[PDB]
Amino acid sequence: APLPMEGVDISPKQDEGVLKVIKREGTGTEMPMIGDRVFVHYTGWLLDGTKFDSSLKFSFDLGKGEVIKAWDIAIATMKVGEVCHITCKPEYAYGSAGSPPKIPPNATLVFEVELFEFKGE
Amino acid sequence: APLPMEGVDISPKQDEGVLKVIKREGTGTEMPMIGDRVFVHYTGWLLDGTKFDSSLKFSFDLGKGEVIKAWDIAIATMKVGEVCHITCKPEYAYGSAGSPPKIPPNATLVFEVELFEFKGE
Repeated sequence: APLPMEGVDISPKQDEGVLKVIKREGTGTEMPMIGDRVFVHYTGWLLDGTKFDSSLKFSFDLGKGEVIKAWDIAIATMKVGEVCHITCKPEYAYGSAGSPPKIPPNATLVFEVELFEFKGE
Repeated sequence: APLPMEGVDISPKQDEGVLKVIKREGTGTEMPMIGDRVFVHYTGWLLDGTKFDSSLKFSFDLGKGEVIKAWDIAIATMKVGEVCHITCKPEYAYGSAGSPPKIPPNATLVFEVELFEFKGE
């Protein structure tokens, strides 16, 4: 959703570990910095379409290693109000331990994240 | 606005806060991941040529906010053996406060970084 959009690889290593497709552009200008408390709503899918979780705010500290790796990397690239879809390889998410019983080991996952707000360190 | 020689904006906000120039291509086949422990050698200079600090190994876990933001951002993109030059905006560095007496308020900093290795974790 929607086809003209191609997953841009945002993994800092550029190993295609995190492909982002902006679903809805933010109309704002502000963006999160490492250390900020961010507020988002999300939904998580297994590649086969199984919805494993959903804030439907969820909040956390950006760039502290507090959330999934794919998350620390993606949210640092969203405008407030932006909705995006990120495709996460196992190692940027749950790895080989998975999350019983909802997420198997070595699961490539897909997240729809909407950035609502953030507040400075 | 940086001249081509200051390097490429690798700041996830694409706001030019972290301009990286690759001075020696890494030969390794692995790159660090968030949470891994990295060992580096660095030297930092204020824009005016002033050397304020130099590790001539420095060690920390990547992506946890244990070092200046520009370092979690830059190092996440390096190969082992790679030597780079980061150019960072106060806000990806020491901001308004600075670090008296050597680093003034709102100082744009330049670092030479060499990644020697990193541990799995």
